[PDB]
Amino acid sequence: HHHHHHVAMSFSGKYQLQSQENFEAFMKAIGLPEELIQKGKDIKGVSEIVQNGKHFKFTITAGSKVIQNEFTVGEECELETMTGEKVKTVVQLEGDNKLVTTFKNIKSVTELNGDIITNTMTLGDIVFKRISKRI
Ligand SMILES: CC(C)(Sc1ccc(CCN(CCCCC2CCCCC2)C(=O)NC2CCCCC2)cc1)C(=O)O
Repeated sequence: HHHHHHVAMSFSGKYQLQSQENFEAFMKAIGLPEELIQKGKDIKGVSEIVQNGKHFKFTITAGSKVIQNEFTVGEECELETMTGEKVKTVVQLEGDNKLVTTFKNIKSVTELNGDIITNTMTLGDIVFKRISKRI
């Protein structure tokens, strides 16, 4: 029962929305329309995470709209948000299945734990959480 062995972890896989904290507080603060907020907590969207050595891909799926972003780890690359805001940043791995990135005042800390994703964002005095699980 349960057999695995590897040095690093595989980001490659698809994950569905499970749970969330400070979603409305964060979304109202970044200035999202209340339609995208009511559908965003009511409907469970889908996520995908893809790793290609130094390259990295991420698919966001919020009910029907799909956003695809690409970046290269340790190199300056431009990332699109849910509203279409394109912002230059770099993403670093801490060697522990966890990617960290910062734009201005929004502190992203991603974490992968096998079949579970844990995403923790912090914009100023607001602290948004997202949890997803493998499909
Ligand atoms: C159901 C759905 C629609 S799925 C969904 C939606 C949004 C997120 C973002 C959260 N985020 C924080 C950081 C937010 C900025 C991020 C930059 C690159 C990709 C776009 C946004 C993030 O993914 N960080 C890193 C990023 C690329 C490298 C590894 C992960 C994640 C899943 C929902 O959650 O509503």
